[PDB]
Amino acid sequence: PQITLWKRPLVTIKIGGQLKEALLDTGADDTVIEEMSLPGRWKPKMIGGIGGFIKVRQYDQIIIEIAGHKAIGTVLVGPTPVNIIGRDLLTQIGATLNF
Amino acid sequence: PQITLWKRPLVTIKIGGQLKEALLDTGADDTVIEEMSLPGRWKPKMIGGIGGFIKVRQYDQIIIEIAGHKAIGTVLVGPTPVNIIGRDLLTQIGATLNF
Ligand SMILES: CCCC[C@H](NC(=O)[C@H](C)NC(=O)[C@H](CCC(=O)O)NC(=O)[C@H](Cc1ccccc1)NC[C@H](CC(C)C)NC(=O)[C@@H](NC(=O)[C@@H](N)CCCNC(N)=[NH2+])C(C)C)C(N)=O
Repeated sequence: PQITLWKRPLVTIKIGGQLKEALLDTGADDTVIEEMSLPGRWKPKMIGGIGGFIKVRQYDQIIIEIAGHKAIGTVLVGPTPVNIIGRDLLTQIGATLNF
Repeated sequence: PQITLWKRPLVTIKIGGQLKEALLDTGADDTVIEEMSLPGRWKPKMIGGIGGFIKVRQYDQIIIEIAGHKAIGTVLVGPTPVNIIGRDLLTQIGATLNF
């Protein structure tokens, strides 16, 4: 589909057996999801943005369905203000920027 | 053009007559440029992102060329990690997300 940018590009995603609303972010290298009790192994990581860094838990090989599109990859979990789908998963669903 | 996301969606912009590199950020409401001298009056403003809030100088109706495309609108100038083009100007040049 095509998503205009008048409003924030939000879509429904499915992760860890839960449905959430996430922002498609071309300016994000990684995918960061709100605090979740995901099962399995993880490793500590620090991700940064506009006002600084936040501590997150890195889970590899996480299956996420983005707007009906399945993808598998690394998902960072932590105190993010919003669920962010980064380029790491956007590339997997074949998302492009067009103008 | 059509921009895939295997690499950061960076483009060349022209602001204040100076060329700079900026990231097309669909996850940014506003356009934030690194500290620079810009012709025009401004008012203090504060924006937030991952990590927190930062103080920026808000310049209104700023002429800016993004990858050969022209936009005229609000440009926030402050200590951002990288120059980012938000939805405010992305919509002006007709950018959409497609998958
Ligand atoms: C005058 C303005 C008034 C309006 C003002 N608006 C805002 O504050 C709104 C909500 N902010 C935003 O939309 C900001 C961008 C700034 C802006 O647009 O102003 N967006 C953002 O900050 C979005 C995430 C987000 C979206 C919505 C809400 C909260 C957060 N992230 C943008 C950001 C771009 C990056 C190049 C700087 N990406 C990231 O932060 C991602 N990080 C990464 O991709 C890292 N790997 C990058 C390298 C890290 N290293 C380093 N920094 N040294 C992260 C999501 C994993 C307000 N105060 O409400």
